[PDB]
Amino acid sequence: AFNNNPSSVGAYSSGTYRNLAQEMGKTNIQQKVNSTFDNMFGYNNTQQLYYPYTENGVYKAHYIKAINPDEGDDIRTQGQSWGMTAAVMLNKQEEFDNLWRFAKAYQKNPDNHPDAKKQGVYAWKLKLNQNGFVYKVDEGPAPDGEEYFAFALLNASARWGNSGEFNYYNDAITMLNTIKNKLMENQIIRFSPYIDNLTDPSYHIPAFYDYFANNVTNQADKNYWRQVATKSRTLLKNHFTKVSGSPHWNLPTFLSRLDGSPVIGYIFNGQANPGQWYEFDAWRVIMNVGLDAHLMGAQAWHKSAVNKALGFLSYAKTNNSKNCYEQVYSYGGAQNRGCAGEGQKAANAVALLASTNAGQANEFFNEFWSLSQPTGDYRYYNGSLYMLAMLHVSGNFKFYNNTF
Ligand SMILES: O[C@@H]1[C@@H](O)[C@H](O[C@@H]2CO[C@@H](O[C@@H]3CO[C@H](O)[C@H](O)[C@H]3O)[C@H](O)[C@H]2O)OC[C@H]1O
Repeated sequence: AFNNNPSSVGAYSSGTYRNLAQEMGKTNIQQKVNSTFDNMFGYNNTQQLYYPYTENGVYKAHYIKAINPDEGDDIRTQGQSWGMTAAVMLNKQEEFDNLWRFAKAYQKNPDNHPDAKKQGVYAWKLKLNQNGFVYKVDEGPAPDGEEYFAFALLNASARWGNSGEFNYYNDAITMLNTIKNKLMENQIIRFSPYIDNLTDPSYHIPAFYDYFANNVTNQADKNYWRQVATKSRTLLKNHFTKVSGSPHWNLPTFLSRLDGSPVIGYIFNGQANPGQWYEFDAWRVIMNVGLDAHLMGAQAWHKSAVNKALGFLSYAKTNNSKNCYEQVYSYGGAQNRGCAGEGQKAANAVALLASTNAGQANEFFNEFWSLSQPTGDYRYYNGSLYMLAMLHVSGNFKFYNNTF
């Protein structure tokens, strides 16, 4: 049965990881997790997201392909870093290494880049040109990419050691210093090096920062990352307070001020969507809350964030002509951007790790568990989140500490 009283002691501390699928009475859980990875990282061109990159017939590395029928396929640090995270959780070293080789070679901006704000950060968008060779479309970072790179690399070091192709640990510490120096403002993760007083709630994963703190060696950096963790919880707490009730109706948003205030409308040239939209980025917020509750312990704010968000979506479904909750809401209003897909349902399943409502849990978990693995033109985002969710709900998303 669903544990509707999640511990205030996290799995990171106790070493006790929940198996949510097991709680929900599912069978063949590990088989399903394994097949999910095999399909995503298999040459089937169906669920597949993991693709080899070759140059003049010579194998180089692998990437997660951000398939895009609307603007053309591209390659993203977000998907790359998620791919590495999935690989390390399942002990898939070759897949990890092939993805990390790619990121280091092709996504990393040179340390002597003329723009100091871009030095050593990871170019968020690559494409293959008309001749099949990789190039940077946009050299600017998407800082949740770097966050997951650091997380994945620290775990790779812990699991596999540092004497092979990669010194994962050294790569991880380099990544952390890059986040600290290039991608932070007042110890809150930036949306952009070029904009101040701006964060993206979906980038906040407080448990990662606690993990970072326990895996650096020097006192100053240990304290630095623990402070980042506390400030992130505060940011998320503040954001959820501000979105509670009218006018945001309990869903977190795309963009936020450093005090947790949703960004209203457009604020910069190039902005994809209004700041106050619960859209594609925002899907991940309660997933992250569930992650943090599971790993670092469930507090009152975790439960309130998730219970109220899932509560809204359940309500929104009853007031939808298609009997679904939708992908995009603004001020509690449906924006007609389609019924929830696999990735959103996956994000919402992980959120259940902070839920205290067995009824909610039953509905949201079964909607996710009944899905087939994403295929087709929109599987990049849905498939990536689906993979992460499968790990989270099977007790496979673990923190592996390094030893000193
Ligand atoms: O990098 C991430 C992007 O990959 C992400 O892109 C959005 C993914 O979802 C698309 O909408 C699909 C439309 O068709 C169906 O309804 C699918 O279920 C949807 O996923 C959007 O068009 C893309 O913009 O955005 C978030 C970003 O972090």
